[PDB]
Amino acid sequence: SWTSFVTPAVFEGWFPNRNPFYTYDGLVSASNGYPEFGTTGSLDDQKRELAAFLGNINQASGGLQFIQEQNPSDYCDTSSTQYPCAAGKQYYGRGPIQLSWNYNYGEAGADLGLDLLNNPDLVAQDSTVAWRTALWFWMKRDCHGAITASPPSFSGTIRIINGGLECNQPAGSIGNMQMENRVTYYTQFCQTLGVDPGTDLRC
Ligand SMILES: CC(=O)N[C@@H]1[C@@H](O)[C@H](O[C@@H]2O[C@H](CO)[C@@H](O[C@@H]3O[C@H](CO)[C@@H](O[C@@H]4O[C@H](CO)[C@@H](O)[C@H](O)[C@H]4NC(C)=O)[C@H](O)[C@H]3NC(C)=O)[C@H](O)[C@H]2NC(C)=O)[C@@H](CO)O[C@H]1O
Repeated sequence: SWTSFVTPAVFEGWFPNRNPFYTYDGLVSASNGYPEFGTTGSLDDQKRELAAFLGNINQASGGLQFIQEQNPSDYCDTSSTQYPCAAGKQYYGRGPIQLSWNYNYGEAGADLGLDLLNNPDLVAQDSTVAWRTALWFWMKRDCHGAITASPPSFSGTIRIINGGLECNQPAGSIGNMQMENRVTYYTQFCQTLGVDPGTDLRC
């Protein structure tokens, strides 16, 4: 199990100022529904996966300090018709991965058997839902495949999560700085775990 190397102590050291909504036990329990997460490839692939998932989360959530996007749009994309927006509801970032947009809440809701499309606030109000959405995105959108491949691709995870805004950005621009922070956190977490992060890092 990945919990053999990401212990409670490792997690707490990485996220010492987390909002109490987010717990190690919550992550562990939710991860049980994604048995391939953190158990795919070599031990070093498992370590890179955890570092990549949690490094991206560190960026998105501000060290797990935030549940909701700070100072958010309602993130209703009316061109995206498969998952209809609910009147008055807002699809701004929520949970560890800052799940955003009707299309993501809708697809996650369908896959998870949860009322996320009509009640997106569940992601900020139920920590089991919050962790499940982060793992859902990681697995369904195939950040998992990017990082656990030989060779690993951390850059691929950034592209999938927020590539339009963070990849292919001028050096030093806000999106580029966000991207570089993800890389910094990933590499720091890899250092904790004693694993080489690989070379395919930035986008
Ligand atoms: C310089 C620096 O690093 N500053 C930090 C702040 O960036 C940070 O605030 C958080 O910032 C991130 C951007 O890095 C922001 O991320 C939002 O994340 C969601 C989820 O990934 C994105 O949604 C994606 O949208 C695309 C389409 O554009 C979809 O294709 C994709 O499916 C979506 N992904 C998911 C998982 O749903 C948003 O696009 C993205 N927003 C922007 C503007 O880039 C977070 O919401 C910010 N977090 C908070 C809590 O507000 C801040 C955190 O405290 O810390 C600074 O240091």
